[PDB]
Amino acid sequence: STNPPPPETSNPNKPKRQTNQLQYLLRVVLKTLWKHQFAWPFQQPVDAVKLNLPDYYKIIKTPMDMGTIKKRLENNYYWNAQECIQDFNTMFTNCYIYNKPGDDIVLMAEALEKLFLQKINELPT
Ligand SMILES: Cc1noc2c1-c1ccccc1C(c1ccc(Cl)cc1)=NC2
Repeated sequence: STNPPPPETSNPNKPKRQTNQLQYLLRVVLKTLWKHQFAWPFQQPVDAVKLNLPDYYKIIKTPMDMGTIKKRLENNYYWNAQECIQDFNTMFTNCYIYNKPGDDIVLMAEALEKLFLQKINELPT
């Protein structure tokens, strides 16, 4: 019937900072992944109504996507890099939970996750 409201992308009462690692997570890691040929399913919240996946938000109770991440980064929502990295890992984990090995979407995630890991292996100070 409906989608849940999307995750918040601003919250005045949350502590936040710009750090060099967070600037890098947007400029390099996110904006690079974003251009990947497999990025599209992850660029916005799962529209379970459009996709006719009525079970999605029965199974996935902490939704996350790169559009939300992008907006959090642009709005300086995070206190540190680790908070953002945690949202990427929630996004990947959700994909692996809802789907099964060998599914096209899981292969897409696996690729993006490898790339993500490659890019965050070394961060700014
Ligand atoms: C993210 C996400 N996690 O689970 C799903 C998605 C998804 C999200 C947006 C559009 C299609 C899908 C799809 C999807 C299914 C097959 C392919 Cl070739 C691409 C996308 N599956 C459900």
